[PDB]
Amino acid sequence: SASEFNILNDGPPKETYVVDDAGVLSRVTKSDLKKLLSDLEYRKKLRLNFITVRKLTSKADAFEYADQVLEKWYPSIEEGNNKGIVVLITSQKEGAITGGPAFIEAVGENILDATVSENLPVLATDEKYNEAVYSSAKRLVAAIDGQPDPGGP
Ligand SMILES: [Ca+2]
Repeated sequence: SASEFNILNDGPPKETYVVDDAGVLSRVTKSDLKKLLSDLEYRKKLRLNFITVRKLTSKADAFEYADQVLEKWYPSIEEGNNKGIVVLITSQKEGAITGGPAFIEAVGENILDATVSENLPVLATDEKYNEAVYSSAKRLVAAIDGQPDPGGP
């Protein structure tokens, strides 16, 4: 699809932290995500990007596309080690998270798994996409910072 291509082609969103290809997030929430994630990058040198896409036409699921994106945007470990990518497919209510080793170690599998099985699908199913993405960001940031887990919705 044009969406799947554009997301891969355009490269990582350096000034914004979010590629909202599905058009489901507001200007306010994208600004709030920029505030939260540019602060995480400043403090911890981890860059977390979020991508929304309405549906995947290649028969790839969300994790396969997230990994494809990580490898295309950051083609070496020097470039990808500290990077994380969260993908939300809005028609399917499915999310996935991947990233370089330093990012994955910082979050931990428990919170990676919890965010994709709780915040993302539950909130998107109720069409609360801004909350889905912002609550998932806050939860991943809390894990990276060793703060108490805010939990799922
Ligand atoms: Ca889309």
